[PDB]
Amino acid sequence: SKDTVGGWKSKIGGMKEWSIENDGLYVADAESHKELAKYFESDSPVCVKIINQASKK
Amino acid sequence: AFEENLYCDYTPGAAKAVAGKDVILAVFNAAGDKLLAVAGQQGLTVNRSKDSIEITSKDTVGGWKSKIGGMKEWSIENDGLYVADAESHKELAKYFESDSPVCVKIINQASKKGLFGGLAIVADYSFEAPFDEAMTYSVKLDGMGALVDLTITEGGDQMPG
Amino acid sequence: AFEENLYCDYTPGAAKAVAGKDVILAVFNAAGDKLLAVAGQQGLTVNRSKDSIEITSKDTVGGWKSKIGGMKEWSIENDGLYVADAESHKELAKYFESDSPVCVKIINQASKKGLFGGLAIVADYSFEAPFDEAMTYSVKLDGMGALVDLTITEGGDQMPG
Amino acid sequence: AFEENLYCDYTPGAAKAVAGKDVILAVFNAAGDKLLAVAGQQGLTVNRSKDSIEITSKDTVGGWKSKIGGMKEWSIENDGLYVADAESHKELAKYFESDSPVCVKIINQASKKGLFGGLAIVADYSFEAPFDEAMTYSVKLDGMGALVDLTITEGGDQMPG
Repeated sequence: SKDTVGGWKSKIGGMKEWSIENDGLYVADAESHKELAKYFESDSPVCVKIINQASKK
Repeated sequence: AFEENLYCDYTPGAAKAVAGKDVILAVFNAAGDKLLAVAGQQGLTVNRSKDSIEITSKDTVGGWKSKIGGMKEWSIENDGLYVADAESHKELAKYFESDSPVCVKIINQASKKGLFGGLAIVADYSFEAPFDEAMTYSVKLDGMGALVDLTITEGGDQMPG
Repeated sequence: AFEENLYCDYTPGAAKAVAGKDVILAVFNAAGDKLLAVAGQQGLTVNRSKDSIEITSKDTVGGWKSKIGGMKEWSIENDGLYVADAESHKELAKYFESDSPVCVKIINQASKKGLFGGLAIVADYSFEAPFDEAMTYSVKLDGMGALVDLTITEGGDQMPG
Repeated sequence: AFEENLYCDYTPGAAKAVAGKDVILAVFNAAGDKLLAVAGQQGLTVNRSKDSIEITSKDTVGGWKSKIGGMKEWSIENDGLYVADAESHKELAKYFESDSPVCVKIINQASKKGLFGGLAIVADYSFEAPFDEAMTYSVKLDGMGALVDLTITEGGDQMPG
């Protein structure tokens, strides 16, 4: 605004959003891909997670 | 160093270059009592830009349009290796989760001098996990206000401890 | 260089090529008494552009649209190695903070001639610090107006020192 | 800044432009001893209009209508970010509620020179609050009688504070 001084604009934080992208080899008979296809067809939300399989965290 | 430095000179007048590994980004914790170096940084970019306002009019002569300075802003992008157990990364996650404007500063480790410092918000915090190499992180912070330049300002030389 | 120079022509007719080592950007300090070159210059580009105004109408014939000249603008981009303790970089930082216009010029340090000069604003002042190589800097200057051409106008041969 | 100002000119003769951020609308508090700038202004326009009375008659020649000047009026519209606890906004709220004239003045804080002054009424005082941006206010003040143009008279150079 016209009240700010110092020559630098003022900003504040806003909303938040997130997304996950994953690419790899496709196995149509895999149960994971079958579940993903069922979720895509039925448009139901999917509970998803990212884990560290080595550090067990 | 001798033979009157006929072939090789040792006089320190400047460095003529600063190694990128000697310039790092440091953050202040929730209370700010400690300075934390971000774990496993590999790259750092500091952007500062100023808007230009065109004031050309029919009174302008010489065939060249007229411009003046305007508002200015800044942002910092830092990428590198990510370890979830690092204290600096935990503080960054805490800052991201709960708004919490953060105080960061760009410093020179070897020269023992601070370069820049200011308040910013964690605009972007992303990770990538390719299967052929290690997991990497990227972070982008936008400036809420003035980015104090410590090179031409006396003071600002605290280091991580 | 003899026997009528049947294979070795040494007659200087024209340079026919100007190496980038000799084209130097320089700026005037706050007082303007001493002009100094920017430390660690590595690359320089100068952009000068004009506008085209369309004046095509139903009167025009031949199937080709009609255009005329317009306004003018210019900018300078310079990238290189950043030395925070250099006087030129300190002056640039002071100009950027204090938003005062800066007098800049492009000269030929080898041919002992000047090329360009004028007033500008520091629209951008950014730095990059990769961990592999030395930390760098990039500066963009936008013209306030006329960028005089010293290659067609006499004078303008002052140089740093 | 030197070389006889061959290319970069620094002679102060005028401004040729005035930044909008340097123009401030301010109001006198209920007591009047303090001049307060309205908090968080972002836009401001001044309207001044004069009516025209047509006096065309059968003895008018030349095939052109004849008019004369008429009455005058003015209005000021301001807009910006709204904070309830701000002193200026509190004063505006009391002025709107009490239904009393407000002493307003428009100044150029860059040159420390007043531009306009007058007595107004708070005709409109509205607020907006979208869920993506910050809450904003817009005020419109109609003119009570004359509006003194401070640019063509002495005095009226009291900055807020």
